[PDB]
Amino acid sequence: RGSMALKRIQKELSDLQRDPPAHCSAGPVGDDLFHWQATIMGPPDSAYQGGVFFLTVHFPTDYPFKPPKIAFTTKIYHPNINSNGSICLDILRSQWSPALTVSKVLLSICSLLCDPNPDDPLVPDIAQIYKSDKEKYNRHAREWTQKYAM
Repeated sequence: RGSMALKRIQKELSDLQRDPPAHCSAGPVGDDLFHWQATIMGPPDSAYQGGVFFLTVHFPTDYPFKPPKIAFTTKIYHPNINSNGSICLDILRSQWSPALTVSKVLLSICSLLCDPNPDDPLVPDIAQIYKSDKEKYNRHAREWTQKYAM
């Protein structure tokens, strides 16, 4: 990182809360500005509402040029996310730009939770249930939300 990605982080933080998401939160864990942690609240009108999800954000030494290493610590019944919390979002590498911020990624996942990507499964069966029948999908998620995110 040198001192640049590092300042990039500071900027990412000082600006992160100038206008706080009132729903999500992220920041450096302990004395490591390259090791962050975040918390997302299930959008009130989504299957994951009322739940608290923990995320671990790892900043690449070459940031902001490369995307941040983030994982879902809290169990979540989502087709684009698996048993180890790995998240597969387009902007995480396939369509990522230095411009985008960690904040951005938050809202991205926030909407991703609401509107998932079925043909892009990380877990085929949960992606198949969504597509074939969301009515059932939107329950499992609730069951998991209060059993893993309460």
